[PDB]
Amino acid sequence: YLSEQDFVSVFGITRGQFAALPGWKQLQMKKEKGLF
Repeated sequence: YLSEQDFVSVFGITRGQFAALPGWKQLQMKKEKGLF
């Protein structure tokens, strides 16, 4: 619910590194910005 760049600003990572991180850590971060 935030542009891939705005995401990087809020997430503190890159689109590249995120796509490399485990699918769980990915979904975890998405949900964490929400409420887990």
